[PDB]
Amino acid sequence: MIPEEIYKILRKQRYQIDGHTAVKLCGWVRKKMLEDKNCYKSKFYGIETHRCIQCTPSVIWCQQNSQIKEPKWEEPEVVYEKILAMHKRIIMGYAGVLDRVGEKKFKEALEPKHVAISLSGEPTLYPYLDELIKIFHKNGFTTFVVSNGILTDVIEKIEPTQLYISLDAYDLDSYGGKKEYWESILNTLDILKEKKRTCIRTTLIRGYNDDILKFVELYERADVHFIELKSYMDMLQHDEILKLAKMLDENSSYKLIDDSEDSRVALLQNENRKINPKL
Repeated sequence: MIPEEIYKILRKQRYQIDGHTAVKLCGWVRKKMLEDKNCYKSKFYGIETHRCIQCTPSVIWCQQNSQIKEPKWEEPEVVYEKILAMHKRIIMGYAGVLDRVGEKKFKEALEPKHVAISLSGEPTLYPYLDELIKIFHKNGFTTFVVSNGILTDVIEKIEPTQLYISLDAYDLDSYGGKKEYWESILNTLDILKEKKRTCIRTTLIRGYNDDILKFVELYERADVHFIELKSYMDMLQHDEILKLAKMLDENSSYKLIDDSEDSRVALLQNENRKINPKL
């Protein structure tokens, strides 16, 4: 169901695939199992690294960024089982190091508690996203979803534990891309303040996104809970990420509260809608 050329690029990325769905074990998972080390997910939000699933219901289908037409989306309950089963397979690999990992951590990994729907493509294109999220919630999972915000309608209804909107551009022109899309993204932004828990993530790149203060108008407009400034990976270095985070902090309502060198990412918090980043 996927061009053998794209596939070999995904497998090379350690992607597990099944139909229009994919899952990948966060590179930080081994570090947790063996070295007992935690990732920025554990640092920013209190999520158990080894009990987190990274996935996506739409592997290679996304509007912005493509000649491949959308597939026959499978029902939510089947997407759910495919994700859990694919994650299980990777975690099965740790069976051979049980004497290193320990039965406690292995058992905990065989029973994930969090799921990040941010692996690849645009999650909202999957028509049964909302039901899928509700299913994960029904089974004890907290949910994090990342979206380009183009499909305002789908966002307004989904109720994940945390919703992310990736906003790598600050205006019509800076946005390839089509202006109609950006017209949809703005509406979405205007509704975000209504949701339980939001965050805008921006991946900056030299001479491309650096002018951080350019986002302030939108960041203030969106009026979200958190801002995540991340180094795309000439790629910005942590200190450059921290400095930029400082400028933002001194020119908006969002204040710097955390960061993670290992992942080159800074977390800012809406001074007006302060919620604990810890789940």
